[PDB]
Amino acid sequence: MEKVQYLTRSAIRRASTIEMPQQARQKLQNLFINFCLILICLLLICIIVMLL
Amino acid sequence: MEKVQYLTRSAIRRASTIEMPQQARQKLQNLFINFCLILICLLLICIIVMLL
Amino acid sequence: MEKVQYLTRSAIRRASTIEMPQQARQKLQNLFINFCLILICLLLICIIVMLL
Amino acid sequence: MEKVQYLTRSAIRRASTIEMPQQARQKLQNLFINFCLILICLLLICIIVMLL
Amino acid sequence: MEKVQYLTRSAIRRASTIEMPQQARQKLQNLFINFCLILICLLLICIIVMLL
Repeated sequence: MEKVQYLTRSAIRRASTIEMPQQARQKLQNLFINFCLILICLLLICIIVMLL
Repeated sequence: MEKVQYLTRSAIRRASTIEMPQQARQKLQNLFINFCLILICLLLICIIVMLL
Repeated sequence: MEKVQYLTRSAIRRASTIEMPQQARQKLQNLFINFCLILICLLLICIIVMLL
Repeated sequence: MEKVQYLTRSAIRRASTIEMPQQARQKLQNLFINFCLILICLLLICIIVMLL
Repeated sequence: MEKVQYLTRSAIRRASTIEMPQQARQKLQNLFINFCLILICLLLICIIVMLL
């Protein structure tokens, strides 16, 4: 191998300044974007409800 | 093989906490983003219509 | 081959419920996102113009 | 080769209806998205400044 | 090798007009998008607070 041990070791070395179960990081970025859009939705609606 | 059986098995094991036909997950993330933009569009327009 | 004929056939089979020249689908997703941002721009500006 | 000449030729053939230095296209899509978010930021702020 | 030296050299040559620690560029694009969504959130909320 060597190539894998070098890649995995490179990550663990540069990721020593993080505290997440990995899955959270990936799921967060994607799920967040989607959630954000939905959030902006309900938001604009609220503003309108106030204008009425 | 072995590499495939390991990858596919790894997914089915970590995806046991989900209930979607796969296609929905992928199509949702992409289609949603696009739909969100359109949604924010009509939204800002509505707000303006109220200000008039 | 076999691998290609299987992949291409898998798409044509699952894409039988679509009606686009392919290029439109790809260009739309990307171009749309970009266009959406621009759209939200001019939108917020319009709202402000009304508040003045 | 043959595979490369076919891929590169396929692009130049389908990209004959474009006028950009390539780098602009890529940098634009990414930089634009980022810029758009910033733009929407200052925008919402402006609206608020008017409400005050 | 040759292929690597050509790729890495091609980047350093086209990236001579930049001043970032690399990691910042990648982390910025992703983290920014996410941050932007959150930003637009608190923004719409502020506007509403003013309408009340």
